[PDB]
Amino acid sequence: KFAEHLSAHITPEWRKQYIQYEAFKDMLYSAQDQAPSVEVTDEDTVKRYFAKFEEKFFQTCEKELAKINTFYSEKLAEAQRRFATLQNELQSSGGDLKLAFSEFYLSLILLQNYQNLNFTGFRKILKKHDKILETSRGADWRVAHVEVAPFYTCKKINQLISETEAVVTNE
Repeated sequence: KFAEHLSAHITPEWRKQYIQYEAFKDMLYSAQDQAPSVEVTDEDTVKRYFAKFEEKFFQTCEKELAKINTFYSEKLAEAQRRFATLQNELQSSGGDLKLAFSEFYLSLILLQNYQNLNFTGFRKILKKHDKILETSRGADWRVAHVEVAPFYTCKKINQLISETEAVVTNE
Protein backbone atom coordinates (compact mmCIF):
# COMPACT_ATOMS: atom_id res chain seq x y z
CA LYS A 1 0.00 0.00 0.00
CA PHE A 2 1.46 3.27 -1.16
CA ALA A 3 0.05 5.26 1.74
CA GLU A 4 2.23 3.18 4.11
CA HIS A 5 5.25 3.24 1.83
CA LEU A 6 4.95 7.01 1.55
CA SER A 7 4.62 7.35 5.34
CA ALA A 8 7.75 5.27 5.88
CA HIS A 9 9.85 7.14 3.29
CA ILE A 10 8.91 10.77 3.94
CA THR A 11 11.74 12.87 5.27
CA PRO A 12 10.13 13.87 8.61
CA GLU A 13 11.35 17.48 8.49
CA TRP A 14 9.58 17.86 5.14
CA ARG A 15 6.37 16.06 6.10
CA LYS A 16 3.84 18.77 5.16
CA GLN A 17 5.44 19.38 1.78
CA TYR A 18 4.55 15.94 0.35
CA ILE A 19 1.43 15.10 -1.60
CA GLN A 20 -1.43 14.59 0.86
CA TYR A 21 -2.07 11.12 -0.52
CA GLU A 22 -4.35 9.95 2.28
CA ALA A 23 -6.43 13.11 2.05
CA PHE A 24 -6.90 12.45 -1.67
CA LYS A 25 -7.98 8.90 -1.05
CA ASP A 26 -10.54 10.16 1.47
CA MET A 27 -11.78 12.72 -1.00
CA LEU A 28 -12.15 9.96 -3.62
CA TYR A 29 -14.10 7.98 -1.02
CA SER A 30 -16.29 11.02 -0.34
CA ALA A 31 -17.03 11.27 -4.08
CA GLN A 32 -18.59 7.83 -3.95
CA ASP A 33 -19.93 8.37 -0.43
CA GLN A 34 -22.17 11.30 -1.43
CA ALA A 35 -23.07 10.03 -4.95
CA PRO A 36 -26.82 9.92 -5.66
CA SER A 37 -28.27 6.94 -7.48
CA VAL A 38 -29.65 7.42 -11.00
CA GLU A 39 -32.61 5.20 -10.13
CA VAL A 40 -33.57 7.42 -7.19
CA THR A 41 -32.61 10.68 -8.92
CA ASP A 42 -32.02 11.04 -12.69
CA GLU A 43 -29.20 11.24 -15.22
CA ASP A 44 -28.64 14.99 -14.99
CA THR A 45 -28.43 14.97 -11.18
CA VAL A 46 -25.74 12.26 -11.11
CA LYS A 47 -23.48 13.63 -13.81
CA ARG A 48 -23.87 17.14 -12.39
CA TYR A 49 -22.79 15.66 -9.05
CA PHE A 50 -19.68 14.15 -10.63
CA ALA A 51 -19.00 17.39 -12.51
CA LYS A 52 -18.87 19.37 -9.25
CA PHE A 53 -16.64 16.74 -7.74
CA GLU A 54 -14.21 16.78 -10.67
CA GLU A 55 -13.84 20.58 -10.34
CA LYS A 56 -13.00 20.16 -6.64
CA PHE A 57 -10.67 17.22 -7.23
CA PHE A 58 -8.55 18.90 -9.91
CA GLN A 59 -8.46 22.19 -8.03
CA THR A 60 -7.00 20.25 -5.09
CA CYS A 61 -4.48 18.55 -7.40
CA GLU A 62 -3.42 22.02 -8.60
CA LYS A 63 -2.89 23.30 -5.06
CA GLU A 64 -0.85 20.23 -4.18
CA LEU A 65 1.23 20.60 -7.39
CA ALA A 66 1.96 24.28 -6.65
CA LYS A 67 3.07 23.41 -3.09
CA ILE A 68 5.41 20.68 -4.35
CA ASN A 69 6.83 22.84 -7.15
CA THR A 70 7.41 25.68 -4.65
CA PHE A 71 9.17 23.51 -2.06
CA TYR A 72 11.29 21.70 -4.66
CA SER A 73 12.45 25.07 -6.04
CA GLU A 74 13.33 26.41 -2.58
CA LYS A 75 15.40 23.33 -1.69
CA LEU A 76 17.03 23.47 -5.14
CA ALA A 77 18.00 27.11 -4.67
CA GLU A 78 19.36 26.31 -1.20
CA ALA A 79 21.40 23.42 -2.64
CA GLN A 80 22.89 25.65 -5.36
CA ARG A 81 24.06 28.16 -2.75
CA ARG A 82 25.30 25.36 -0.49
CA PHE A 83 27.42 23.92 -3.29
CA ALA A 84 29.01 27.32 -4.00
CA THR A 85 29.88 27.71 -0.31
CA LEU A 86 31.48 24.27 -0.21
CA GLN A 87 33.28 25.16 -3.46
CA ASN A 88 35.17 28.06 -1.85
CA GLU A 89 36.08 26.04 1.25
CA LEU A 90 37.85 23.52 -0.99
CA GLN A 91 39.13 26.14 -3.47
CA SER A 92 41.21 27.76 -0.70
CA SER A 93 42.11 25.33 2.11
CA GLY A 94 42.42 22.37 -0.28
CA GLY A 95 38.53 15.16 6.85
CA ASP A 96 35.88 17.68 7.82
CA LEU A 97 34.95 18.40 4.20
CA LYS A 98 34.90 14.70 3.32
CA LEU A 99 32.13 14.61 5.92
CA ALA A 100 30.59 17.95 4.87
CA PHE A 101 30.52 17.06 1.17
CA SER A 102 29.10 13.63 2.03
CA GLU A 103 26.25 15.28 3.98
CA PHE A 104 25.50 17.75 1.17
CA TYR A 105 25.43 14.83 -1.22
CA LEU A 106 22.97 13.01 1.05
CA SER A 107 20.83 16.17 0.99
CA LEU A 108 20.71 16.09 -2.82
CA ILE A 109 19.60 12.46 -2.73
CA LEU A 110 16.91 13.17 -0.16
CA LEU A 111 15.53 15.87 -2.45
CA GLN A 112 15.67 13.44 -5.39
CA ASN A 113 13.61 10.91 -3.41
CA TYR A 114 11.17 13.76 -2.65
CA GLN A 115 10.75 14.30 -6.43
CA ASN A 116 10.18 10.57 -7.06
CA LEU A 117 7.82 9.91 -4.12
CA ASN A 118 5.61 12.89 -5.07
CA PHE A 119 5.49 11.90 -8.76
CA THR A 120 4.55 8.29 -7.87
CA GLY A 121 1.89 9.59 -5.44
CA PHE A 122 0.43 11.78 -8.16
CA ARG A 123 0.60 8.93 -10.71
CA LYS A 124 -1.13 6.51 -8.31
CA ILE A 125 -3.76 8.94 -7.10
CA LEU A 126 -4.76 9.96 -10.63
CA LYS A 127 -4.96 6.33 -11.74
CA LYS A 128 -7.19 5.63 -8.71
CA HIS A 129 -9.37 8.59 -9.73
CA ASP A 130 -9.67 7.33 -13.31
CA LYS A 131 -10.61 3.79 -12.31
CA ILE A 132 -13.30 5.07 -9.92
CA LEU A 133 -14.84 7.65 -12.24
CA GLU A 134 -14.34 5.59 -15.41
CA THR A 135 -12.58 8.52 -17.08
CA SER A 136 -9.16 9.47 -18.46
CA ARG A 137 -9.20 13.04 -17.14
CA GLY A 138 -6.72 12.16 -14.39
CA ALA A 139 -4.24 10.59 -16.80
CA ASP A 140 -4.68 13.60 -19.12
CA TRP A 141 -4.04 15.89 -16.14
CA ARG A 142 -0.87 13.97 -15.21
CA VAL A 143 0.53 14.38 -18.74
CA ALA A 144 -0.44 18.02 -19.14
CA HIS A 145 0.55 19.19 -15.65
CA VAL A 146 2.63 16.77 -13.55
CA GLU A 147 4.92 15.48 -16.30
CA VAL A 148 5.80 19.03 -17.38
CA ALA A 149 6.14 20.34 -13.80
CA PRO A 150 9.56 21.73 -12.81
CA PHE A 151 9.68 19.46 -9.63
CA TYR A 152 9.69 16.59 -12.03
CA THR A 153 11.33 17.96 -15.23
CA CYS A 154 14.09 20.20 -13.84
CA LYS A 155 17.54 18.64 -14.30
CA LYS A 156 19.58 21.05 -12.21
CA ILE A 157 19.64 18.67 -9.21
CA ASN A 158 21.05 15.93 -11.47
CA GLN A 159 23.73 18.45 -12.52
CA LEU A 160 24.48 19.22 -8.88
CA ILE A 161 24.68 15.50 -8.09
CA SER A 162 27.16 15.00 -10.92
CA GLU A 163 29.26 18.04 -10.08
CA THR A 164 29.47 17.10 -6.39
CA GLU A 165 30.55 13.59 -7.37
CA ALA A 166 33.23 15.11 -9.60
CA VAL A 167 34.47 17.30 -6.74
CA VAL A 168 34.57 14.45 -4.20
CA THR A 169 36.33 12.13 -6.67
CA ASN A 170 38.91 14.51 -8.16
CA GLU A 171 39.62 16.52 -4.99
